[PDB]
Amino acid sequence: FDYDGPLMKTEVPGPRSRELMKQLNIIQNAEAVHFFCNYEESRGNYLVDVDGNRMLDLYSQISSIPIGYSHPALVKLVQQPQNVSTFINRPALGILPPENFVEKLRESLLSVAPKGMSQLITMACGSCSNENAFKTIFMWYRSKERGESAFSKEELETCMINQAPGCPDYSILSFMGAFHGRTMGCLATTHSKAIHKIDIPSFDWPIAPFPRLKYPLEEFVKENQQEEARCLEEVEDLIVKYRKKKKTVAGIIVEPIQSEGGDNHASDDFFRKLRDISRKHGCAFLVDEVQTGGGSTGKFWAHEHWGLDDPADVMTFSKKMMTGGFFHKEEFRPNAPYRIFNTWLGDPSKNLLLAEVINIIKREDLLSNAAHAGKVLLTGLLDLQARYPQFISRVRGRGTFCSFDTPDESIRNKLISIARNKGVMLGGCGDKSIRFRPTLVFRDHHAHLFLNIFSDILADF
Amino acid sequence: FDYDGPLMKTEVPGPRSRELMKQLNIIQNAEAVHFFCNYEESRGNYLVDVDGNRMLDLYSQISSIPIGYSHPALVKLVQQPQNVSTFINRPALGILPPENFVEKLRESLLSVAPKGMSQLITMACGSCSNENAFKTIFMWYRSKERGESAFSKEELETCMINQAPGCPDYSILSFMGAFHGRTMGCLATTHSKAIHKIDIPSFDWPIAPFPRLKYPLEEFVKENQQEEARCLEEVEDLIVKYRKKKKTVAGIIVEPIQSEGGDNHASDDFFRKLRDISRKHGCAFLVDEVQTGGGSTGKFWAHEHWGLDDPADVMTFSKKMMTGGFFHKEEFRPNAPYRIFNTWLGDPSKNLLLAEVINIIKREDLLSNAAHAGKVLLTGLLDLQARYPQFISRVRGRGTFCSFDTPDESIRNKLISIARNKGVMLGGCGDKSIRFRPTLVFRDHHAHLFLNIFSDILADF
Ligand SMILES: Cc1ncc(COP(=O)(O)O)c(CNc2csc(C(=O)O)c2)c1O
Ligand SMILES: Cc1ncc(COP(=O)(O)O)c(CNc2csc(C(=O)O)c2)c1O
Ligand code: FES
Repeated sequence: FDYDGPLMKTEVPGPRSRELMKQLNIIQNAEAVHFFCNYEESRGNYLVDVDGNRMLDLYSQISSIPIGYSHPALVKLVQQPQNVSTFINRPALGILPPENFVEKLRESLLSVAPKGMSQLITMACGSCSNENAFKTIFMWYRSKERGESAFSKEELETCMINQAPGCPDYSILSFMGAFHGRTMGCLATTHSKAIHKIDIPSFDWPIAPFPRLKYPLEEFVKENQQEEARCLEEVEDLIVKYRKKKKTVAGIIVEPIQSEGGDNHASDDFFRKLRDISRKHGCAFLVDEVQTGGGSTGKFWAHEHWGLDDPADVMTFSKKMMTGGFFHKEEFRPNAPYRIFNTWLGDPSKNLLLAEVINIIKREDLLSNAAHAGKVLLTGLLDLQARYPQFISRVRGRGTFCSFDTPDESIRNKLISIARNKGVMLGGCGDKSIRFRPTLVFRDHHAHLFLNIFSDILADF
Repeated sequence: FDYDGPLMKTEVPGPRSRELMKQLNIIQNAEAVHFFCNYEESRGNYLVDVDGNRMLDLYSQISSIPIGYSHPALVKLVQQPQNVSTFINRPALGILPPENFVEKLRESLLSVAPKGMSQLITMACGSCSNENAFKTIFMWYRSKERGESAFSKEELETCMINQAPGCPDYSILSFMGAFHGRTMGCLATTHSKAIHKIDIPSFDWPIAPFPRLKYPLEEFVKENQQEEARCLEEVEDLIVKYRKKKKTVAGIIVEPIQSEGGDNHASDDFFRKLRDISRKHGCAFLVDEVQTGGGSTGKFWAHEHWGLDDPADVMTFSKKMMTGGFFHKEEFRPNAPYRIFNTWLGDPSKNLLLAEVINIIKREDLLSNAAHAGKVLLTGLLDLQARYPQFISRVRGRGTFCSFDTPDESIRNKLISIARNKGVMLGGCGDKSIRFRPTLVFRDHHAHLFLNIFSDILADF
């Protein structure tokens, strides 16, 4: 369900986008705006802008569109008279859930639960997903320390005024290069770009190095083992050190592939050993699959590649999943209500969409497709790397979750700008990487279409 | 548009709710669930549950349903073919807004901008609204201090690893009794109930007393003035104290009426003077209208009662507004992009609904209606207070934003439970208060429906 290919009329942003950008800039800083879109005319992998340009979208709204624009199955959903209520009657889900709440969850999120995690709480975005995952971990850790006993009077009084022992000085360990969100808890575990962090108060929490692999992988096996081993050791040293500082690490958060920090990969071995280190020190292992989740790596959750029956304690998600939330082990279930809570806790209308999305992913075998189409894309990227080593390096990926580096930021930006005017939307990450986040209806021939367009771009560059 | 009265079939929760609650409790702690709802049959002021009970809803999903259930105008929006894309193609608004983004904002949020605030950023909930308001304020304050100097190399370095000077030790001043959300920045400014705070790490930020008025107001004129004056003094002393601690107060956050902490009111004079204190010390004045905003006090924003051309620097909202976000003064506009940002920044489908909600609020004169229906409700509560002083005290309100105290938490809960079985849904707040948050289609006759039901309950209690 889509178009024959891209179709360009103007440079991007064109005159109509620039006019709208001017208008928007009156009421807010609109410098980040790429262009304005005609979503009504957008279909599948193709995004249409207000100047009528039709572009192959390989960025998919920062990796948040699961099965393409204007998907017919979703159109049908909105058209059904029985579904009107779900769009106009938003519940305070924590206290007054709709009749079909549990059954819709069975049809969607529960049908793709990670191994070992029977519990699920929903949230509206990745940031509150992670924030509440932190809180779940903090109260679990305190539960271990206090055992089956009541809150003390001192705890109940001091927590109201932001003081210990009611408010503990627990920490969450994160990695350099990580991105976990922008609210002030999330942000403390984020180490992506200075502009995300500067001028905002933070937490003194431990920050570990994330492995920086050397490419091609075939030539640096030993170097890369040594790099991962070094990082694992520093993780353990940090845990020990912060326990001594009386800032006990209650949890470790990591992405299976670091996105905003520059598509940084690491071996499955690294993550298995990281999981073990976490368990060994009594740390909750929190896997952030807000961006890797939803199938683009070839399996529904990227951590599935690790092949563990006990992959993690908590796993957050959002973006492609339409709603946010987190799965977790039964032992992390809050002991009392109103500790993990907010007004909306997601939105049943997003669950409605998600059930149909998961139905499409399964019926059309889109996990296999992502593996296959991703192989085609990565193969082509390796070929272009060979042919253009002065522009392309560190080609890397899993499924369609691929990326490469350019010599510098200006070349990176120029390549994105040229590709866009040629009908292909690409994302950047880090200071000089280009990344791919195609929707799940991205096929072989889209990979070939991109590769052939980019090939001629490089030839003329 | 509405039913004509409650109709009860069973106890609440009834057998079908209890069954669904048992199912949900398998996958998560479901102890907060009141009952399960049939939103398809709910209409106007009435919530229908899965056991067929029809209740007059005076709690409105924690004050978040603006013009009642299944409003025919919202029904017709979802039925329009041209609106289908808005519900199934959700954009990364910060980079790729839809063509109609600015116009739909003109039809909705911009048409009710607070005085003096030309800027608007949208967010998906109250918590990230407040979080990003804090961040806007921190960046503004730092910008004041560094003048036209650029980011120092040291700041750019240290901010990446959660260290000063890149991460300043700025504080937000908040009030005892406040509720501003659940994410870790918000939570530090929240001082509502211990169960919201316990076992979660916090910030050492200043906490001021919020005035506790004495009732009847007419008999405590001098006392209430002195109480408010005392609280103002303690605020100013805190700002000074924390400047010395090198934890400079960059902003002050306050609710025009404290909700979760027990519907605590203060005079318009108090807030005007608090605003003056904020400006005097160069603190941003942040008004949280997430719960007071959207008309139930008789004015669209509760701070409008204060009568100021310059009521605040930043004002956050959510709930009735369908979307969250914050308005702010031009001088608080972020200097660079990607500092206030996240994946979705709200949802255009909420803006679509909100434009129609605001149209209805204006055409049906619902601000004035809330002032009237609220006066009728308050008058009846005062009658019940006079007749039942063993149970009812401190009756108070503005518009339909009303409340009263009971003798203890046990009685508070019993009255709510009995009212519900008698066909009226009430909310609690604080330790022993009962509150009202009726939808904006709550009329004087609904006030009398409630009052007659509750009169009978009190006579038999
Ligand atoms: C791994 C990971 N964890 C958490 C988040 C936060 O999700 P949202 O709060 O934006 O929904 C994200 C969101 N992605 C994202 C990429 S850049 C953008 C930003 O805020 O600048 C946000 C994520 O990729
Ligand atoms: C004045 C005020 N400020 C901020 C918020 C946070 O909004 P949400 O994050 O819940 O959307 C709220 C939300 N209201 C609310 C009432 S109790 C509930 C909770 O989390 O327990 C949340 C609010 O009333
Ligand atoms: S923090 Fe997730 S929607 Fe506001």
